[PDB]
Amino acid sequence: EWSLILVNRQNPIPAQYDVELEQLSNGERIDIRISPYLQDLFDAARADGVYPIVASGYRTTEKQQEIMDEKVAEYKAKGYTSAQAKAEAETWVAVPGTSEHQLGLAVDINADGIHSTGNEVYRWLDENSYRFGFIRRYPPDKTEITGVSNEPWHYRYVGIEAATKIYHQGLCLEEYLNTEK
Ligand SMILES: [Zn+2]
Repeated sequence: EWSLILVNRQNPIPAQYDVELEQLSNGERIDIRISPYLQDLFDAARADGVYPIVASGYRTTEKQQEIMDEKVAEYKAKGYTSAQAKAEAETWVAVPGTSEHQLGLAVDINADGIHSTGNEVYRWLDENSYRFGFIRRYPPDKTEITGVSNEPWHYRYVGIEAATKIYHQGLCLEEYLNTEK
């Protein structure tokens, strides 16, 4: 199924992967197929007094490289050699071609700041996102399977059916897909 595509360090985005993008009010772009589900999610959060924003949706190859390089630089400044910094940065930011952001199926969701804090939004997403087809992609108890640190902002659309099962069983996407055989 299209919404269950696996992208990670071992599963690059296919060459010639087509995505039709829609622009949100803030200029971030998403796969048009997830648009109503993301809108429903945001509508529900706001009905609960929780006010999120899409900090980052779709990214081009060059954008992903720039974000990765900026993370490498942050490590270099904290006392890592370039090689150490690259390896450490990858636990947060994927090498170009291996980010879900390049699918259009992932959004980094933050708080608006003024009505909600980060932790309020992250908590609401953790407890509710699956009802709209999104999963907390990189949970803190699955870093040894996903290869990614706790990123409570990063939500991936898989569809309501899969998201609900993933949530109830406490899985990451890799486990879910493996268990489907
Ligand atoms: Zn992200």
